[PDB]
Amino acid sequence: EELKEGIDAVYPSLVGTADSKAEGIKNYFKLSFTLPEEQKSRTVGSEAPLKDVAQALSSRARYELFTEKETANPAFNGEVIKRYKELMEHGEGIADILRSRLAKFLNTKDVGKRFAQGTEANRWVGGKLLNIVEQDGDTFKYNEQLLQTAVLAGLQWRLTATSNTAIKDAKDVAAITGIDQALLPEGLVEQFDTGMTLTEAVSSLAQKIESYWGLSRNPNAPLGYTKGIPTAMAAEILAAFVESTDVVENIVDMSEIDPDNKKTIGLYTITELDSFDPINSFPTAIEEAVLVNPTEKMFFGDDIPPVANTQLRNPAVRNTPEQKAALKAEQATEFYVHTPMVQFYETLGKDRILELMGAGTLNKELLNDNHAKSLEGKNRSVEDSYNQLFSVIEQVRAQSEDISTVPIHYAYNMTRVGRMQMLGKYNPQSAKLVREAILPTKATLDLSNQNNEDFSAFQLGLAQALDIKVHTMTREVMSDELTKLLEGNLKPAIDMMVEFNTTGSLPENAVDVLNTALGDRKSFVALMALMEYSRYLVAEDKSAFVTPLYVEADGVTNGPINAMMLMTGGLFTPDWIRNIAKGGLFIGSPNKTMNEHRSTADNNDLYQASTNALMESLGKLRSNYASNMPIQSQIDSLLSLMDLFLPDINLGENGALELKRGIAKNPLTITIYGSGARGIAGKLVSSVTDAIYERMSDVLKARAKDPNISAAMAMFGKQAASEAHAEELLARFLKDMETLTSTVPVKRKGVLELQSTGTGAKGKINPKTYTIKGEQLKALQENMLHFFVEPLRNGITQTVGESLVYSTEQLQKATQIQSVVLEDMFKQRVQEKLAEKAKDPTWKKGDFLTQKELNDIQASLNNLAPMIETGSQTFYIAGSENAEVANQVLATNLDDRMRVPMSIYAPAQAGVAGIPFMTIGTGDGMMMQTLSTMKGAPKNTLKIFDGMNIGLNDITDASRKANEAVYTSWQGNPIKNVYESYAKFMKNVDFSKLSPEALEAIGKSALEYDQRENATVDDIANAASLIERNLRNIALGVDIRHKVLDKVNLSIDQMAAVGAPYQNNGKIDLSNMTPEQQADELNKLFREELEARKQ
DNA sequence: TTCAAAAGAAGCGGAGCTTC
Ligand SMILES: Nc1ncnc2c1ncn2[C@@H]1O[C@H](COP(=O)(O)OP(=O)(O)OP(=O)(O)O)[C@@H](O)[C@H]1O
Ligand SMILES: Nc1nc2c(ncn2[C@@H]2O[C@H](COP(=O)(O)O)[C@@H](O)[C@H]2O)c(=O)[nH]1
Ligand SMILES: [Mn+2]
Repeated sequence: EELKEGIDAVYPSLVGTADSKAEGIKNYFKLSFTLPEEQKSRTVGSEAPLKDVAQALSSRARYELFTEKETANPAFNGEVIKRYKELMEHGEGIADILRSRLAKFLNTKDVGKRFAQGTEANRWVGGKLLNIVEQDGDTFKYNEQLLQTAVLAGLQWRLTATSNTAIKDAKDVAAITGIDQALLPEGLVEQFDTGMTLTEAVSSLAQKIESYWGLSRNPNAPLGYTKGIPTAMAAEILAAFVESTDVVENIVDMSEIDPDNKKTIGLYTITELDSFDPINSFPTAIEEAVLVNPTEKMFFGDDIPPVANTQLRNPAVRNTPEQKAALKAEQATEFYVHTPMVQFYETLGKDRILELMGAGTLNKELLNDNHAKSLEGKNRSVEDSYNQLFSVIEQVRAQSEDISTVPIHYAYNMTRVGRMQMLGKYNPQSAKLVREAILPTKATLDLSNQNNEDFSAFQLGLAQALDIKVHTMTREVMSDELTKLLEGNLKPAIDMMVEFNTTGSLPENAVDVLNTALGDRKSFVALMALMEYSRYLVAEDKSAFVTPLYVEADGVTNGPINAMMLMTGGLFTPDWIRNIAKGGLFIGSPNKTMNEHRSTADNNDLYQASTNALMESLGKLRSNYASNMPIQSQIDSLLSLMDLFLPDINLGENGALELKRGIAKNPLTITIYGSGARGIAGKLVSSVTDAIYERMSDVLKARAKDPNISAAMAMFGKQAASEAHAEELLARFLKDMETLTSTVPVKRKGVLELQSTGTGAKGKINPKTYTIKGEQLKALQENMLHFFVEPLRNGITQTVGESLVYSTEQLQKATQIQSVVLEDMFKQRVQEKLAEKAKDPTWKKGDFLTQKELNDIQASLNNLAPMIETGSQTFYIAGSENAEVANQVLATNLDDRMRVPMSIYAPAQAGVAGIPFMTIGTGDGMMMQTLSTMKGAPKNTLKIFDGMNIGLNDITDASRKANEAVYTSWQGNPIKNVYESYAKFMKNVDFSKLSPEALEAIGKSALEYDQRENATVDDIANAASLIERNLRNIALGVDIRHKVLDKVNLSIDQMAAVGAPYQNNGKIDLSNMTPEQQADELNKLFREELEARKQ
């Protein structure tokens, strides 16, 4: 009773009765929220939040008094105080818009009159705001406190929401648009990454509002109100922001992008503030004034970020103690601004940075339409990073007179896949530009003698930054290769940088000088290398040179190598020994490093190996069609087209074929992760078409630079030698484009057959509008699929081992079958509860369930083991937030628009997520977590998932630690973890309770194509338990293998570059043995251990 | 079916069907 009259004392005048059993209008705000035991917001109880916070922001003394802090962020100075005054006057405008919209809503259809007479309009999807209004004569009005507090949240969101949005990729955009990932138009992905979908905008806004309101949710109130009221408020504020043009609304019609698509999708983009807006230097004053414990803030000095209790976006999953330990260690790391890079960026200027690293200024008529769009996105990324870096520099600059001495901490959270992600869009972990300006790495080096170990480390850092592949050569050979570069092509750039570090000035041709010197070595870290080398050259005391230059220990083909180590489940084979050595697991070779392996044993990494297996598979495919001239010719054209535009494919003088590890990298990785072959083909084609769209701009350009130039010279001039030599390239291009768009291979009964499309490419090429579209894209894709990708996937399987493929399949099926049941049972338990609600007069459709009831249902699924536990990590593969559960609107704005679907945290099908969740999680995820918490964990590093940036003083020990952490993670057994969960699932699952939809879903994973169609519950059941048996056997094999491997002498250098491998001190010596010998010895050990258990 | 976050709009009526 105390909580009822407690919230009622604060909001005495709201309309209705705070009793769900009441007869007249019930107030669902007071029914839904309670006062927190401990204060969360400083506006609770305030009668005019906007006036009170404006007052608070009016001066440093008033701010300090309001927040009850003795000192305030020094970035809150005069200039910024003035901007916040203006922003506060704008909050008055948004408030005034909101009040008018309510008035309009109350008047239309006489909703107001009707509400007054007892019509329960405060329960409509569009009338939930009626729960925070107050009677005012013959009409109603907002409660001023709730409204003004909501607006303050509107203001903060407006200020920083953009810099916290998720990055969207082709996959997301496809889902959003309902358009096939492979067939997405150019820059359509870019268009969507720039904007926020309705859902995306309202949910972040609503979160902020509910947070500033500073109340607590009633565990016994219907979600329709606890989520609904704050969301109805956010929807209104977003609408107000559109009227005021702080937010631009764009309704994107798919019908034009694709005739059959009926979706029209809203995109919301927040208007940009000027880059030189004072508010950028301290964009969180409001958050920090309103919230007792602010989330949005920078962390300077010994202001350490708190440690997150739950997995990122999986509130059902608690961060394990080991994970929380790792998060604490990373958040404890101090970052410092490298002043010379900041000065270099400033001196170059945003515009020359774009010209150097972006796409420069765009001549939208020397550019192919599609090329133009890809370049715009490029500039966007660089421009945003630039602006975000200098907003941070501004705030740091105020904290003291020397910005290089201000320690900066970053918040981290653990993701669904066990990775420690730095919060924020633009930070050192996620933005290369920021990465070179704000570093945790620092070292005092003795570079007075080029024969020092310190100088050798300096060299390694420089070479790696300059795109020398340092893990493929010894330190000594690296040295010589660096020297040749510094004295050769780079010297002009170096000299310019020397001058910059003397006078602070750059020449007007600086971009030209850099661009020419670096060539394809150009990058932000390369700029750091030039900067740091030059600083060294002008250094006064070379004996104590201070630099944040780093060396990154980076995993060699990490994911695939981890999968092979973690999930290969049978006896040892010689191929496995040789292949895994490509990833740094060396057997019987004490102290062997990746540098040595690559320069003396095997110059081919896992990607090159799969590329070599692709060539064999291609050759095999050719023989099977050696007499079929049309197919031979089809293949030749696909290879010819790729050759023309991709660097990783070369076709020799005599038709010889040569492939670089490049093409195999992505396909190898994602294939293991469950990617279809079709998805891969679309990617390859997209990379071809992109190179093509570009060459078209090379035409438009070189053609306006000389209206005399021939088509063949305007397109293949740069790539050819003579004139008629370019005429045959133009002849190939055209031949290839027509044959690959007019004819496609289809696989009928095991054999490939060419079919006509009737949609072949015909017409004179117009370099500006030229665009491979729809049916022509699909055709290129079909050819890419069968003549390239399928051979590649055969090569991939041959490389990583059919045994790994088998493990990942069982893993995939198990986790999938489990997610289907979890999803289905959860929906059914929900439908059952909603059926009970129809018996309830107090309840109304739209109210949905209480958090309590959802907690009950989520808890009833516990005996199906939704979580996978490793002992230091927890994975919840099925976990998601989806609209399919409630299948209804949560709220709309007051114009009956902006209809937000009611989204619920609930399990959903995993598809193939099981593989990468477990592989990334127990692989690199576990290594990094281990690296953070292990005895003598390296300090002052930046961890980027599968690579670690290390200061030049500690490269050797940190590197060995990294490799030890790799070994530690290779003690894992993800299949065993999955098994332990699936086994419990199988003990409790009732397949008969499943919807026929769930049943077919399961049958797809569990049963062969044939046995499906019309199999019984019992057929599924029996099949689902076979998978469990397979899992148990794999898990046993993995466990045996790891124990056996531990008995043997191993040198592990998976985190390569520095050449500091981890030795495991196996007692059994396998040196001076061929892989064949080794595999036999290991297999003996395997059998004997297999017996230790059998008895 | 790669993973790391989801995600149509809007008239009429007061939910949820419907048409674009
Ligand atoms: N597109 C992707 N999809 C899924 N996982 C990815 C993707 N890109 C990277 N990863 C994961 O992150 C890891 C690190 O990727 P990285 O860019 O370092 O390449 P890599 O696979 O380590 O090979 P290398 O480092 O030799 O180029 C990968 O091994 C993989 O597990
Ligand atoms: N799981 C996953 N990781 C990625 C993906 N792209 C990049 N990464 C991770 O981020 C790293 C790239 O870092 P950067 O390219 O910013 O230097 C990769 O080494 C990898 O660990 C991706 O698409 N999926
Ligand atoms: Mn790597």
